[PDB]
Amino acid sequence: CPRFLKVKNWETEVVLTDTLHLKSTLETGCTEYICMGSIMHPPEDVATKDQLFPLAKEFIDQYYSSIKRFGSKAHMERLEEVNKEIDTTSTYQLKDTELIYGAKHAWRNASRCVGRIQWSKLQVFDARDCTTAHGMFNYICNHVKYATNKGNLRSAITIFPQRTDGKHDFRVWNSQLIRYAGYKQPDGSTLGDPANVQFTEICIQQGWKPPRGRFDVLPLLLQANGNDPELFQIPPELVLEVPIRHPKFEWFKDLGLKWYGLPAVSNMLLEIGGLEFSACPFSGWYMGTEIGVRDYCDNSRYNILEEVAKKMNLDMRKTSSLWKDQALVEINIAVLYSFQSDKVTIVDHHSATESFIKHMENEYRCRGGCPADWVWIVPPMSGSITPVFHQEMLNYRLTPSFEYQPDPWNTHVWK
Amino acid sequence: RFLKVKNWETEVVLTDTLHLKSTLETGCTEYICMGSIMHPSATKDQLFPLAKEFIDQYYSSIKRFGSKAHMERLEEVNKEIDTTSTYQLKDTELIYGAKHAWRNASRCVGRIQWSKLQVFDARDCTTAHGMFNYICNHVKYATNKGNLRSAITIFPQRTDGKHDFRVWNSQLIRYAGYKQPDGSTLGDPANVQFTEICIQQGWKPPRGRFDVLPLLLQANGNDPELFQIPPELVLEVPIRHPKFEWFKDLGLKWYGLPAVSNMLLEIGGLEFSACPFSGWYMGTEIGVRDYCDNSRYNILEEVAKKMNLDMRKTSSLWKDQALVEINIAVLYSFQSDKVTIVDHHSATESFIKHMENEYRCRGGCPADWVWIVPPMSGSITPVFHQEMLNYRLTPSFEYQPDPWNTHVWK
Ligand code: HEM
Ligand code: HEM
Ligand SMILES: Cc1cc(N)nc2cc(-c3ccc(CCN)cc3)ccc12
Ligand SMILES: Cc1cc(N)nc2cc(-c3ccc(CCN)cc3)ccc12
Ligand SMILES: C[C@H](O)[C@H](O)[C@H]1CNc2nc(N)[nH]c(=O)c2N1
Ligand SMILES: C[C@H](O)[C@H](O)[C@H]1CNc2nc(N)[nH]c(=O)c2N1
Ligand SMILES: [Zn+2]
Repeated sequence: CPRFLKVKNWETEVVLTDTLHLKSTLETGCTEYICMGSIMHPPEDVATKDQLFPLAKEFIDQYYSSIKRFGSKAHMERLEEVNKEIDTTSTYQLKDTELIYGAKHAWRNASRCVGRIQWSKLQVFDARDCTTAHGMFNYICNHVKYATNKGNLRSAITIFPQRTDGKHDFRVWNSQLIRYAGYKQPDGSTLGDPANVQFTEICIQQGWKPPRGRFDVLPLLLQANGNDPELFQIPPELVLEVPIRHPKFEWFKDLGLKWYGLPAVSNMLLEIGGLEFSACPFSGWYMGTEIGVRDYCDNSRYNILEEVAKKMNLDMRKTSSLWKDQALVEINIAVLYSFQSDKVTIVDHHSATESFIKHMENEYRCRGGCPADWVWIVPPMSGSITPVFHQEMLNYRLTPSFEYQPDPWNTHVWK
Repeated sequence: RFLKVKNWETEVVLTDTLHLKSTLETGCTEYICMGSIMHPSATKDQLFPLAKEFIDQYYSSIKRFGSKAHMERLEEVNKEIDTTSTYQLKDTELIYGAKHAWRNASRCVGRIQWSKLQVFDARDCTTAHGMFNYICNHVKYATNKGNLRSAITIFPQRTDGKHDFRVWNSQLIRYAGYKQPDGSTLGDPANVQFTEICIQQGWKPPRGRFDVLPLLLQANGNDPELFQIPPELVLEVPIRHPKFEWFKDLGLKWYGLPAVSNMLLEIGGLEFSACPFSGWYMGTEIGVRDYCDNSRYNILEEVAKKMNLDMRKTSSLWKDQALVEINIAVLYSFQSDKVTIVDHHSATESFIKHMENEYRCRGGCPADWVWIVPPMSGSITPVFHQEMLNYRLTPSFEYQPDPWNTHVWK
């Protein structure tokens, strides 16, 4: 690799210089001859002593460099203490300061996230003292209450104990803390959210009694210390929701749509200094298109384009009439209107992409770069009238990071 | 190794073997992806292997691999690279190579049409006047009174690089852009530089909003020369709206024929620096990018005004609403004047069908997701949810420097 890589914005002509890519840590999947950039994903295999040493040192060095104490006595002592501990226990524990730094930087490093202008403002909840699923339930409830804040949403992460031997993992089996159930019908239709059919079925087998409605908040399915997972009902008063209405179309409310206020993804893995936090639910606030375009208008999701287009009395026989495009806009108008009216934090795709460009420029200037995944950063509607469409980006993997992990029901050893 | 791509909407999985045949670079490395970079950065010796690979796949394509005709062609080519430091393609080869450069064009969503391409051999051309004649014939043919037909015209290949044939226009038909004294821009801002260069070369500009630019044509490395495309050859569409009667009062129009003229065609190591090619428009090319880019005609505000939308906050999505209406009008207007055009929904379905065809008969299809997904309503088109593998196959179309940056005037 060369020392300097340049990116260009084809709308503004601004050119930025990236040097941070030199700290790249893992493979992208791309090679010299193929690009895997549109590929979505390109047990007791735990880190050996030898594999762990340099990964720990790398992180510790980076941490002390960030607090302007690189090469200090405290730095050297921390290094030695981490080494001793890896040597005698085959693992090590992070200091609270290091945990907070690591969590914030995994967000900062998350190439697919358009919301990272916010990265340094993250409430970190240290849950490494947790031992049971009931305890996990307590921590998650507190997280949800704090992050929701009566609609004035605050970004937050709760971190449970790291992996040891791979047979004692903490996991949240939910993909997000709050999601709606989906039920496959005998006739092939789906009630509720089709995205969540598999996990809904799992909950039902585990003993969940389903209301069988369109917007049933799923139970938490929580695994502590590698034991079998356990079911819990989130208190309904902790689940903030927004009825979707349209500022012009009075009939829009009659669709009976609502969505939940807090996006809180719970199936990802947090890696810091070679340590693996398999349960680390984190939450921010929504970009409207996430609900209005994907959740509602994806064919294999709620798929309401048809019903909305009908109520708008559009010609639905020619694709070239753009009836889908027109309905898509009104739905996203309704979603933003309904959240803003109920004073629940939400950001539109124009504002968010504009902030991200400012953020990326600042990062290039003060950090020497900003990894970014164009395929994910550009919003799912109106792509080219947002500033990120014309922005060249470089994608690469920095650590600490958030990673994908297999679904736990595919790996769990039932006791 | 074999690679899988998955559609997340339909769960269809395809297997790519075709990528194993590429040897050009993508720009990425194992540690940095450059997927969204627009332009990631011969001799006797270099030429023959390249010529060999091309002939090999041509004779393999007509199922005569290793035939007497095949063997003799290789030898004929080798002798010719020896005695002339280059070689000339057979007509069949020229046609095969042009079609395959299109088939291999990872950024083009229109490739289901790839084998329907009229190839015009212009390799006997020697002067800018001759270039003009060939290009007029191309435009007349491709336009076909609204029933557009894909075509490419191929001018003489690069020799020593001092005698290049170049079309200086980025497209055969484009509108002038003029840098206004008060600061703003009249016409198309994408073309301001080229427009100035035409004026500087003697073109008398009407200084309207839709002035068709003259052709600026360079033959054998000589100074370029100006030509006016006969107006009756330039098909245009007045843009109106099926419900908003005021839309026509905006005075907008566009041309029916998209004909990119500034790329390079490479076939078996040979380089064709002048190779204008044309198809027909996808509506968003005009209605999203050409009209609504900030640095293009930038008409969202005017439209949104006439629609009486709340433009005080972004979250009204007034830009999004105006965007859809403009693209409705563009499609409606071409369709009403019976000029070939495809909407982004129909175009992307066809591309998904094309991908399936190509994976079946060819073992893959190189595709650039960043360019294939339309600039509006992305995820409600089927390509958004389609994993793609991008890789570079030859014959191909490549970018080249703008000629005014290199040309030593005379
Ligand atoms: C605070 C406001 C935030 C906004 C507006 C925001 C916005 C987004 C959006 C729109 C996406 C794409 C999601 C999708 O299409 O499904 C995304 C992805 C992502 N975000 Fe953020 N986000 C925010 C907060 C956070 C926080 C607090 C974290 C972690 C601490 C985070 C980490 C991530 C990660 C790892 C992804 C990629 C998910 C994946 O690949 O599956 N974001 N974000
Ligand atoms: C027949 C109808 C066709 C349609 C509907 C179509 C559609 C498109 C569209 C929408 C783009 C994106 C252009 C942009 O965003 O600037 C594109 C790019 C491209 N097309 Fe096609 N196309 C067609 C025919 C052709 C033909 C005949 C050729 C060559 C023989 C071709 C070669 C290319 C190439 C090389 C690019 C990428 C150029 C670049 O990298 O800037 N296309 N096409
Ligand atoms: C922290 C945060 C905030 C936000 N507004 N959206 C997120 C969206 C995700 C996300 C949601 C769903 C998926 C599944 C594929 N779309 C992948 C990632 C994760 C975290 C988010
Ligand atoms: C052959 C063909 C057909 C079509 N409908 N659009 C094209 C559009 C292009 C094209 C147009 C503009 C640009 C510059 C960046 N938008 C790059 C490529 C090239 C060829 C096209
Ligand atoms: C195939 C493609 O990679 C996949 O559909 C991606 C594309 N970009 C995306 N971008 C975001 N923000 N979210 C997504 O789910 C996706 N899906
Ligand atoms: C930065 C980015 O690569 C650039 O804006 C690209 C993005 N995708 C595109 N896709 C198409 N079809 N046409 C374009 O001009 C572009 N521009
Ligand atoms: Zn890549």
